[PDB]
Amino acid sequence: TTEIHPSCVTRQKVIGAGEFGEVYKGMLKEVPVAIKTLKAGYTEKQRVDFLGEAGIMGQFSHHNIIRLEGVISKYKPMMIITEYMENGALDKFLREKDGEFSVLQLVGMLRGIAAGMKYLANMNYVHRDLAARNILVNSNLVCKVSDFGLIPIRWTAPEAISYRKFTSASDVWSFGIVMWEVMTYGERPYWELSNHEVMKAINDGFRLPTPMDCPSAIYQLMMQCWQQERARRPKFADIVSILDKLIRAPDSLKTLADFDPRVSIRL
Ligand SMILES: Nc1ncnc2c1ncn2[C@@H]1O[C@H](COP(=O)(O)OP(=O)(O)NP(=O)(O)O)[C@@H](O)[C@H]1O
Repeated sequence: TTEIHPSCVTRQKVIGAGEFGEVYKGMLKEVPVAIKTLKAGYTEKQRVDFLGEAGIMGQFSHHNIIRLEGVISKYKPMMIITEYMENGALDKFLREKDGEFSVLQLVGMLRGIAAGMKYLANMNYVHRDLAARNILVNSNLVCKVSDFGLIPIRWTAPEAISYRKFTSASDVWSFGIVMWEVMTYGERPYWELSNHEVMKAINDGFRLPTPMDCPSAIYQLMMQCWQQERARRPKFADIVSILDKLIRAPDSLKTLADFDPRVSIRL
């Protein structure tokens, strides 16, 4: 990891909060950055988790993984400094830009996420918390995986819920949910079903229905991510390959899955 002197960092505005305190947008010496702090009194576990998050991110170098600019560890408060992503979290971004993108742009988002996830899985990093809220978006529409460190039911594979088995294949299940989030512009998975109702439906064999205006190939792919049997799910390499081929022959995306309407309008 690279150590940054505190005089090079200007915190400008609070943009959130997390397990360690405040998250800021600021400037680094001149580039915009996100800044997470850890204030005095932190416990040993907090310090281990905080610097461990920076340590994890420092091991990665990929277009679709948030870049670590550096850390402040020699001075207090300690800081993790990452590249600033101008459009913020993908979940909120989609909901605030409903219907504004082409299908090709949405599928390109998913290809980027999948490439980041393929890299993580091949680096032997299991994310455990993959969801549109944990992906960030820049001014080139590039989606990058965030949320690293040492989890809601409706994003999580059945084996991870049932017996705590988190692997790259449970991340594939989560990626299928992310596909559904992207293609619906941030709809809430399973709508108002409770967590227990979601698990019951999944065990009964039910799956999320196709989004409106969704390419058939894209819905088929998300359905395969939701195989109950972990070994039958695609690997991230398979997902990247398929998405690449669909993007390279974009007419393949014009064939849409049938949408099941909830409402009848007779005229
Ligand atoms: N690099 C970044 N660029 C732009 N926004 C960021 C960046 N990193 C974090 N944020 C935003 O900062 C806020 C909280 O940071 P986040 O990484 O989500 O921490 P968290 O502990 O997960 N907080 P929450 O998600 O609120 O529990 C959210 O708006 C994040 O999307």
